[PDB]
Amino acid sequence: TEEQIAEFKEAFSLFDKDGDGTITTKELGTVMRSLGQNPTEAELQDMINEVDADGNGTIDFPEFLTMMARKMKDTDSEEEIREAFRVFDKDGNGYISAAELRHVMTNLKLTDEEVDEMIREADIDGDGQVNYEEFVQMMTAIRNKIRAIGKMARVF
Amino acid sequence: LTEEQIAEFKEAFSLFDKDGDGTITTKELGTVMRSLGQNPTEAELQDMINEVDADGNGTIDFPEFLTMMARKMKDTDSEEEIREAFRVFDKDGNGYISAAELRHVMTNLGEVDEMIREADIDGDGQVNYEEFVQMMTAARKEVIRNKIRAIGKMARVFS
Ligand SMILES: [Ca+2]
Ligand SMILES: [Ca+2]
Ligand SMILES: [Ca+2]
Ligand SMILES: [Ca+2]
Ligand SMILES: [Ca+2]
Ligand SMILES: [Ca+2]
Ligand SMILES: [Ca+2]
Ligand SMILES: [Ca+2]
Repeated sequence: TEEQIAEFKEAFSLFDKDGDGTITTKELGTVMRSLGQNPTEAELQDMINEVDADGNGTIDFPEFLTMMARKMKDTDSEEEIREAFRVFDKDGNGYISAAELRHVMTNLKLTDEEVDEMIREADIDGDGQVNYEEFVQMMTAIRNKIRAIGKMARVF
Repeated sequence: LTEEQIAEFKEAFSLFDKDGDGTITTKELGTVMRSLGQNPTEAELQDMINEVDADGNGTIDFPEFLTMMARKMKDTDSEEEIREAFRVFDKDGNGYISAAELRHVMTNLGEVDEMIREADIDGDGQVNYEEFVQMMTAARKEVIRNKIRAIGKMARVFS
């Protein structure tokens, strides 16, 4: 609803370099490299195949929109997870320690024994602390506080 | 907004409102902000409240808070789109878009002479970040802004 629609049409036309109303793998490749990516040919087929519901090998306007929705939803979620990670990981060393987890939980009350336990639940590789991979994987199937930390920190 | 959005907004307000009196004070906005590693002065805390303090009671009620979040989100989304679009253009990383950067990129995408000149307020011959910001916030000129916006947006979605 609205002129979201002019935005969508602008977005599509930036990909549809020839104006014919479809985006090919080529077209996609060319915009992607201007964005500072270097996608392989296989990467490009697959972004086409996920949204190619009519099977024709290219992306039209409702397919592109679905591609946008899926990609918007997963950038946003993954950006907020990564902001919440950065919030806990205050020394920037790539791992959430128990003292870091505690400090953050507090400032927003867990005993040391409690926070060791939160870690153990998420600590797939056994090293006593929570890396990015593990944080990601905890955030998946409260949490909800963490999720709002990540959104908020973003927006701030 | 679906119930998931509201619940999240509600979470968020209850991160700030560390007690629960339904109001958000300067003391409380400060605590939470420092928990995300920022260091705002009292004067920045007070401005944040005053910008959305519709009934002038120097504190933030739940709808004021929504209002603060909606503006900061749109302002963050905006700033990040513009920055990314800067980054797509400033290919050599040096903090200025030259005419040739700008031409290379447009020709590449199939969307210069002198879009540069109109943007280059300090007269140094190319487009610094502030000037890119100014031009993107200040039909034909406008079609160009709109094309560039879609570039910042797309950028953001694919990084
Ligand atoms: Ca095309
Ligand atoms: Ca198709
Ligand atoms: Ca750490
Ligand atoms: Ca671990
Ligand atoms: Ca309160
Ligand atoms: Ca108020
Ligand atoms: Ca440059
Ligand atoms: Ca200049």
